[PDB]
Amino acid sequence: AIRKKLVIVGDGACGKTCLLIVFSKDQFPEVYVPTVFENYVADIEVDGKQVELALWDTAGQEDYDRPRPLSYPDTDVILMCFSIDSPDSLENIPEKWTPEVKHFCPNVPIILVGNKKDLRNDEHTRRELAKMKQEPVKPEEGRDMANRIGAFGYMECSAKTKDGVREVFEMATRAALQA
Ligand SMILES: Nc1nc2c(ncn2[C@@H]2O[C@H](COP(=O)(O)OP(=O)(O)O)[C@@H](O)[C@H]2O)c(=O)[nH]1
Ligand SMILES: [Mg+2]
Repeated sequence: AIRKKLVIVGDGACGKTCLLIVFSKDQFPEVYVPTVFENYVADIEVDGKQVELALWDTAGQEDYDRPRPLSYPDTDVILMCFSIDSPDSLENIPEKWTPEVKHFCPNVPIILVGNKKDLRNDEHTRRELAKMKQEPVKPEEGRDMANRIGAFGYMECSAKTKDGVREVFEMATRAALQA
């Protein structure tokens, strides 16, 4: 297999760990783990190519003992995530994650990923955002942000329902394979 390294970044609680675990293990987790610490290397075939994809989960600022800069060397593709239930997590894409990723991983392809797509039509989510004069992120807003940051693509998924999960990793693998 062709070997590639994937790093996932984005705001705390936007669904990074659950996305990796659903992709890797095909089951939504029952216990809470801030960052996947088991070594996961996933086998995936795309366009008739066998690829081994190392999945590197990342910690928040508060985890000073496991700092994120150590994750960036030799990265082949980035998943840069926000949550569709959190317009705040989208605004951090240009203001925090893109400056960080492009600093440490110049010229590495980025897939922008909108997580928790199942919450777009969730009424608890709608009600809570409405009290803040907010609403769920629209797909067009994600695509616009993908243009702004020079992402290779924009994808939406739900780790909870599995919708779009495989496709995220397939797109990321295709990006990582580009010469
Ligand atoms: N509704 C919904 N909740 C999700 C989804 N993915 C994760 N969550 C929840 O969001 C919270 C944060 O998820 P986690 O993967 O730990 O986020 P991380 O901090 O980015 O690693 C947890 O309560 C998860 O159960 C999803 O696709 N849909
Ligand atoms: Mg996590």
